[PDB]
Amino acid sequence: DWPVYHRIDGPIVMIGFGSIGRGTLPLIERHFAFDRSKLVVIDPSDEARKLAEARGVRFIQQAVTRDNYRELLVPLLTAGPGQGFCVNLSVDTSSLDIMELARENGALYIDTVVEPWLGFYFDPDLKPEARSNYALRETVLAARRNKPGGTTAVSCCGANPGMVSWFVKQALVNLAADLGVTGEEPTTREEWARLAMDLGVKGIHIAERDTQRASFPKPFDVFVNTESVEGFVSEGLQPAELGWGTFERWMPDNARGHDSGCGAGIYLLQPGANTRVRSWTPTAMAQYGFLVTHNESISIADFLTVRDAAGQAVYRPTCHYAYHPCNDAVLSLHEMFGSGKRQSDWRILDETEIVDGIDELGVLLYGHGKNAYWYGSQLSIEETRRIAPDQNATGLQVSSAVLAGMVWALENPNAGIVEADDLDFRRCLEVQTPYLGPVVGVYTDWTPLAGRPGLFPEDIDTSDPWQFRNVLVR
Amino acid sequence: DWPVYHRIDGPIVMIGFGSIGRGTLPLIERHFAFDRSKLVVIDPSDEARKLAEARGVRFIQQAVTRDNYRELLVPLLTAGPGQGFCVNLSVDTSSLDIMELARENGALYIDTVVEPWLGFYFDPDLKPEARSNYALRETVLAARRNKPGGTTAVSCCGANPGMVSWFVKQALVNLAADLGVTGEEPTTREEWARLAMDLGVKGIHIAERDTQRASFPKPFDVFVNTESVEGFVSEGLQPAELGWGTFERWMPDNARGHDSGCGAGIYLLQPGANTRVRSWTPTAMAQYGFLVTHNESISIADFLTVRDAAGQAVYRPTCHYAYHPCNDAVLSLHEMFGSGKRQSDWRILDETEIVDGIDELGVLLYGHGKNAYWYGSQLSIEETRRIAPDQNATGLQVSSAVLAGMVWALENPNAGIVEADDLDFRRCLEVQTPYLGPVVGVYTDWTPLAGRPGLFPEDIDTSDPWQFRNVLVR
Ligand SMILES: NC(=O)c1ccc[n+]([C@@H]2O[C@H](COP(=O)([O-])OP(=O)(O)OC[C@H]3O[C@@H](n4cnc5c(N)ncnc54)[C@H](O)[C@@H]3O)[C@@H](O)[C@H]2O)c1
Ligand SMILES: NC(=O)c1ccc[n+]([C@@H]2O[C@H](COP(=O)([O-])OP(=O)(O)OC[C@H]3O[C@@H](n4cnc5c(N)ncnc54)[C@H](O)[C@@H]3O)[C@@H](O)[C@H]2O)c1
Repeated sequence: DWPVYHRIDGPIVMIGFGSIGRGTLPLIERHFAFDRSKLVVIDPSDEARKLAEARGVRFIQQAVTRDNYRELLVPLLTAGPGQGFCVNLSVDTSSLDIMELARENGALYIDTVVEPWLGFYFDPDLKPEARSNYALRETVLAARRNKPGGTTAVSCCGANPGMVSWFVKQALVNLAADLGVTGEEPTTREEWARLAMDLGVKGIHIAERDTQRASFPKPFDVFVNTESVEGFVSEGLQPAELGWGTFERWMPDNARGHDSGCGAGIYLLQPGANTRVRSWTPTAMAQYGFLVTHNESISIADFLTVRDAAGQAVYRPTCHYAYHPCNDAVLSLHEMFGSGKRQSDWRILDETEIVDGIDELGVLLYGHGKNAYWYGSQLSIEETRRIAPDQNATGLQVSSAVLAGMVWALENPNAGIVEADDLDFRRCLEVQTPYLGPVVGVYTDWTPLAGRPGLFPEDIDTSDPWQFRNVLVR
Repeated sequence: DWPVYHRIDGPIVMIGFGSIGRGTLPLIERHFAFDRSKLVVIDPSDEARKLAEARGVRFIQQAVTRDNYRELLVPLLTAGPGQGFCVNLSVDTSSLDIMELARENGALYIDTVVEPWLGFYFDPDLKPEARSNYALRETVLAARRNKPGGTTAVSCCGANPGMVSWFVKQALVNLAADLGVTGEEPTTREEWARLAMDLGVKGIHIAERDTQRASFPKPFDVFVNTESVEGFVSEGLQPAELGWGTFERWMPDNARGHDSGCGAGIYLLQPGANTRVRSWTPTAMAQYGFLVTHNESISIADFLTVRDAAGQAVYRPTCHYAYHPCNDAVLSLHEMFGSGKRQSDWRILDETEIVDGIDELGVLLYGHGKNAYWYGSQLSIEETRRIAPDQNATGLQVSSAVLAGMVWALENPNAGIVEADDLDFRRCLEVQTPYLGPVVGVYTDWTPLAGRPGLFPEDIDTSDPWQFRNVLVR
C-alpha cells in the first residue's frame, strides 16, 4: 500500500483546480490522513466545479482577486482545529500576497510559481525589467528579509522550478564521485556553491523534451500543450531570461542586467518562447530548446554563487531553460508568433487522449572534465496511468513535487520562506521518486559546436564550446 | 473526354520518376497522342523501377551523370521519326547541360528547376554567392545569349517556379480591372513591367500554405514532406534569396548583392529554411513563412523591371518565397536544424496516407492601393484523387504545370530558351486550370505591422509597413 506520511489536522485550501490541481488532489488524499470535509477548492470555472462535485469536495466558485482575497481566504485558513495548508495552484493570483496572508495566519503554504495579480503580464506601462521573473523573485526575497523565520512557505515547488533543484544537488554528488573529487557531502548553501566551483561546472541547462502525442492531430487555431496553456503563453511572452555565469565572455546586444538584487540574472529584450538555444537530452540528442523564463534559472545560479569577503561574486554558473515541448506545442508556438496573437482556443491534452510518449526532464551540467552530464526523469504516460490518476506525465512530475514540498513543510513547519533549493533534497526525492519512473544520469561528448561552423560565416567562439555565444540561436 | 492537345512525333524521355514523375506520366499519357513504345523513364532507384514496371512503361535503371549523359540521351532523344521531348524531373542532374544537349539535337526540353550536377550544393570550396539560384539562373541566361532562338526549351516550369509566374500576370490584370482601369492588356515584357509599376506593386510574396497531414504522426528521426525531400533540403540549405525591389530602404547586415547578372536579387548569408518572414494566405491568415530560395523570386523581379534610357533600374518589385509547408515538414525542419544534421531517413507522403488538407499556393501582390491581393489555387487532396492518379495535391499542381509547359512548347517549338515568364499565361492556365481546384483572388487589409510594436522594442518602419525591414523576422 501507499505510505501515509502525516496527518493534517486542519483545513486544506486548494486555490485553483486546473490540470495540476486535478492531479495533486488524489495524491493528497492518498499520502495524508485527514477528514475529507476539511478540504476546500476555490476556482471560478464551471468545469472545475463539476470536477470538484464529482469528487464530493467542498467547492467555492470564486476568483481570488486583490479586492477579495483577504475576506475570502482568512476565514478558510483559520477554520482549525489545527494548522491549515494553503495549496496554491492557480493563475492570475499574487503568490506573494497569498503567501504573506497564510504566514501571518499561521497556515503553511506551497505554490509552483511566483504569479502576479491579473494584469501584470500584459501591463503596457511596465518596463521589460519589471516584467521579468528576476523582479518577481526579488519581491519574495524582500519579504523573507522583512520577516525572517516563521511559518513555512514553499515557493516554486513544482517540476521546474522545484524538482530540478534537487536534481542539481544529486547530479553534483554524482559528478564529484565520477571525477574523483575528494570531500564530504555539502550541507550548506556555501558548501554547495563551492562544490560546483571545484567541479568546474560552467553552467546548467534545464534540458527537457516532451514526446507525448494525442490520438488527434493539432487543430487549426488551437493552442495545445500538456500543461497550463495560459501559464505557458504568459511566461513565453516574458523576456528570455537566464542565470548568468562568470565564465561567459559575451552577451547579445539586446541583453540587459539588473541594477539591484542578487545580481545573478540577465534578460533579453525579446520573448523567450520565440528564442531558441542549442541543447541536448538523452532521448532527443541534439535539439532546439526555447529559452523560456523560469524561476529556477535565477534561483539555481544564485544558490550556487561563490562570493569573496568583499561580497563580489567570483563564481556562478549559467543556468536557463532549454525547453522542447510536445510537437503540438511546437506547432502552437509557430502558429501563435506567426499570427502575432493568441489562438482563439486552447486545450490541455488529457490522459485519455495521449497515445504514447514521455516527459524527459532533467538538468544538464556542462563545462567539467567529462564535458556534459544529464540527470533527470524519463517518466512515460504508460507508467503514469499505472501509478497515479487524473493526469498525464507532465502533470505527475509536477504534482508529485508538490507532494514532497508538503511533506517537507509539515516536517519543517517553522522554516520561514523557502525555495526548492532550501529543501532537504534527499528527503524530497525519497517522497517523489516513486512517481518519476526511470531516473538516470548520462554523460555525452556533444557540445554546441558539433558540426560547426558549416557553409555559412558564423559568430562562434571556438575557444570554449559552451559559451552562450555558441548556444544562442540567431 | 479528356482533351488531347497535340501529337508527339518522337521519343519522350522522362528523367526521374519521383513524386513529380509519377504524377506527370499519367497526364502525358492522357493529354498527348503517341505510340506507347516511344516513352521511356530513366531513374536509378529500385522503388521507381517496380512502379514503372507495374504501369507497363519502359524503364532504364541508370543514373544520368556527367560522364554518361551524352552517350545515353543523344540516341534516346534522336530515335525519330521527328521531334522528341525531354522531360527532366530529377535531382542531382545538370539542367543546363541536358538542356543544351537537347537543343543541340533538335529535341524539346522542360524542367522544374535549374539543378546542378551532384556535389555542387554541399561543395565546401564554393562561396555562398556561388551556391545561389541567382548564380545558377545566370548560366541559363548566358546560354540564351550565346545561342539565340533555336529549339524551344522551357526552364523552371513547375508550380513555383512556373505556375506562379502566370498567376502574377492574371493578378496584375485583375487588379487593374478592379480599379476600373480597362483597356488592352500587356503583350510584351516592357508593358508588363510598366503595369506593375503603374499600379504601385511594391513587392510579391509567393505565399503558400500546405495543410496536408498523414494518418500517422511525424515519426522520430524522419524528414516528412509532400514533395521532394532531397530537393527541398538542398534549397533550404542554400542561402536565403529574393528579388530586391526599388522601394526597399533597408537590408540586413548579412545581405549581399551580386557583381554581375540581371541585377535583380540579393541573398542572405544564412540558410533559407531557417529564415522566417511574415506573410499571409486566405486559409492561414497571418502566418510565418520560410524564405527558401527559388528561381521565380529572381525571374519575376527581373521580368517586371523598368529601366531608363541609361539602362539603370527605376522600378522593380521585391519578390520571394514565403513558404509554410505541412506541419510534419515544419516539425522536420525544427528537428534537422536543431540537431544540425539531416535525419537518418525521409519519406514523401503518398495520397493513400493523406487524410485531409490542401496546397494553398498563390502570389500576394502588396503595396498598391488595395494593400494586398492573393491570387492562386486551393487544391484539396479530395479533389486531387477524383481527377488525377498517383499524386497528392502538391504534386498535381506541379505535374499540371509541366503539362501546360509541354503544350506551349509543342505549340511554340522555335522560341529558344524561355522561362515561365516568357510563355502565354492565358494558354497555360487554360490547360492547367482543370487541375487547380478553386482559383480565387482575395483582398486583405493585413500588413506586416499588424499588432506591432509589441511589449518589446522593435526596429520597424511605420511609414511603409511592407518594407522588408518589417517582414523579416529578427
Ligand atoms: N513549476 C512547474 O513545474 C509547473 C508546472 C506546471 C504548471 N505550473 C503552474 O501551476 C499553475 C497551475 O497550472 P495548471 O496546469 O493547473 O494551469 P491550468 O490553466 O490548467 O489551471 C488554472 C486554474 O486556475 C483557475 N483560476 C484562474 N484564475 C483564477 C483566480 N483569479 N483565482 C482562483 N483560480 C483561478 C482556473 O479556473 C483554472 O482551473 C500555473 O500557474 C502554472 O504556471 C508550474
Ligand atoms: N517548381 C516546382 O514547383 C517544383 C515542385 C516540386 C519539385 N520540384 C523539383 O522537381 C524535381 C523532382 O521532384 P520530386 O518530388 O519528383 O523529387 P523526388 O526526390 O521525389 O524524386 C527524385 C528522383 O530523381 C532520381 N534521381 C536521382 N539522381 C538521379 C540521376 N543522376 N539521374 C536520374 N535520376 C536521378 C531519384 O531516383 C528520384 O526518383 C526536384 O529537383 C525538385 O527540385 C519542383
